[PDB]
Amino acid sequence: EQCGRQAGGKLCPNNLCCSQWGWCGSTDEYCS
Ligand SMILES: CC(=O)N[C@@H]1[C@@H](O)[C@H](O[C@@H]2O[C@H](CO)[C@@H](O[C@@H]3O[C@H](CO)[C@@H](O)[C@H](O)[C@H]3NC(C)=O)[C@H](O)[C@H]2NC(C)=O)[C@@H](CO)O[C@H]1O
Repeated sequence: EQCGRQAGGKLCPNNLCCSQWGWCGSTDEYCS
């Protein structure tokens, strides 16, 4: 994926959250 464990620990741009599955968001599905 793009971020988190399923990307090997990358983070997200500007200010957004990173989903439990590993993608960027800033919404609950992507902060939880
Ligand atoms: C309950 C569960 O975990 N079921 C498994 C599936 O989740 C898994 O596929 C993954 O699904 C998620 C959710 O649809 C995918 O995330 C989304 O991926 C798109 C890719 O275009 C991304 O743009 C979205 O932002 C992102 N959403 C979120 C909330 O992060 C994820 O990429 C899938 N990963 C993979 C490697 O397939 C399937 C396998 O396909 O298995 C289920 O057991």
